Amino acid sequence: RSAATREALITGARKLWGLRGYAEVGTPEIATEAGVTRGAMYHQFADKAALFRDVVEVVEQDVMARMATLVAASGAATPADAIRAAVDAWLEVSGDPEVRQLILLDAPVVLGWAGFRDVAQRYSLGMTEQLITEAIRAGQLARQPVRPLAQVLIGALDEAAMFIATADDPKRARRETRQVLRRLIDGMLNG
Amino acid sequence: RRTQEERSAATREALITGARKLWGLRGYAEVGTPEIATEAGVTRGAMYHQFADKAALFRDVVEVVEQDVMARMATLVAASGAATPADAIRAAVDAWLEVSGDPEVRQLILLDAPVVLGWAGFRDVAQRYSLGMTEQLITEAIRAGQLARQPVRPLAQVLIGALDEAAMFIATADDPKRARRETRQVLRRLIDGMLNG
Repeated sequence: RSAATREALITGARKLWGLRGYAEVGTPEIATEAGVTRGAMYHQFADKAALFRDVVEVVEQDVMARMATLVAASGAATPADAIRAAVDAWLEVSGDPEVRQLILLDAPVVLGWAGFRDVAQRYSLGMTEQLITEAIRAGQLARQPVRPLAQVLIGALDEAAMFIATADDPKRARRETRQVLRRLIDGMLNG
Repeated sequence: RRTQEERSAATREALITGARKLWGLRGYAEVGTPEIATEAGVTRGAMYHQFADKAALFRDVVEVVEQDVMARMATLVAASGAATPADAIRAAVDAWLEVSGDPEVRQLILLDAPVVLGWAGFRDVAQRYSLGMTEQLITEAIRAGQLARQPVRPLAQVLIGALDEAAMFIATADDPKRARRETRQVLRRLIDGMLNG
């Protein structure tokens, strides 16, 4: 029955931390926002960061979901266009100030470096290894060790997003970084 | 009163050097600051007049290790005898794979520093040290026609994300000598893809 409490808390936390950042909202305010007492919260979550970790899992589920929606909606013929769409998708979604706030800004501080690496690993890595293997098997990409490439691309993409997120002129930085990523990948991709 | 100040400058350096050695070998976590004070020729009070806490001393250790990583980078690149900006860039990536492979660097910079400094703190370190060098190389490649005119800082920023991830993928690998080789070819392909020469 406590499964329900969990979800009301996660939902409330996501909304409030979404709008005002981890720092600006405390857990009592979230408990009110959910239909829950503080004791019901502390039966279910050890501390602020544990609740935040579950908020990230749910935000990631949906960032993954959006990614696959935007990529499918782009009408990509081949693995090369699939990859090309995937990068555009990631630039839009990471630009959404909920994602920007929770994932790009708060999560690195609240989770470690260690903790944060693992989140991108869980969610992106397989999807990225997937796309690459398809590009290789379709002749659009040289046969190469798949995980190192993937691992490196993830470093490039996450840094792109955070460069933007923190930029002096964010709408400009998005556009330029978009072309930069496109050139980087269009360099390796056959067609 | 000169000689307490001079002795204090001297203490600072023995502490930085001692911390670097000990944390170099066994990691931030496994060595405590009292052990470092012994290792130097210093008392606890001499340490705490010069460093507020463990992490402050660690930050100074990072600065000195970075100075040398930067220094080595420029030494390896110059020593490679690269004709053009393209070869310069090519050498720079090989150099970074060797230097980051140095177990001191691996330990202090690739593993400990991200945990001890924040995300925020750690970003700033790569920014300070690499960014200019990377923007430099790129601008030369562009000005020499070996690279399309592009916004320079975004590209640089992105390449740094790629390189730092390369090094850490290796640093943490089940088979590190293999992971270095594969990641080397990966980076080479990525840059040979963009570079005209």
